[PDB]
This record gives sequence, structure tokens and C-alpha cells, in this order.
Amino acid sequence: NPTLFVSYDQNGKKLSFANWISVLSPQDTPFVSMTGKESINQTIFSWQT
Amino acid sequence: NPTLFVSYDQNGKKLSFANWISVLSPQDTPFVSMTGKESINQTIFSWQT
Repeated sequence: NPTLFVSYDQNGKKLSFANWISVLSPQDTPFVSMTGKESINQTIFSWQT
Repeated sequence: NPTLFVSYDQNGKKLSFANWISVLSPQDTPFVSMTGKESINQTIFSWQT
């Protein structure tokens, strides 16, 4: 094999990959977290004022 | 036309109203929350100073 053995002449070398993923995702949701839930039956709802 | 049932084609529909009414007309009236009232008989009253 080549005279001088260096990192560029290596085959079958492990990847040294990282076992995680940078999940940089904001999901605060301040509004929906305090609005409130109310079930309905139709696709159109109305109210009086 | 389509034998399947779709919201746009439904005829008998329960409106699913809100079951209340919203009114914001203020009713504070602080000046009426003063000292109590005083019943009288005649349409003209008076006092000495």
C-alpha cells in the first residue's frame, strides 16, 4: 500500500456521527393555551350580541 | 346529485347557537352608590342653611 499511511488512505472508517438532532423549534402557543374549548355540531355557528 | 351527504347539501340543520347574549352596556352609576335615599310626599322639598 502507499508509503505514508494517513487519514486519507483509510477505508472502512467509522463516521463518528452524533446521536442527536438539534430540534430548535419554538411551540409556545400562548393564545390557544388559554382560549378555551367548546364542542359544536355544525360547520357554522352564530351568537347574539 | 351526489348520493353521499355533504354539509353544503344538508337541508335540515340545527343552527347550534351559543345559548346566551353578550351586552357590554355599562351600569356602574357610582353617584347613586352614595348615602341612602329619603322618601317624601310632596313634589317640592327644602332645607335651611
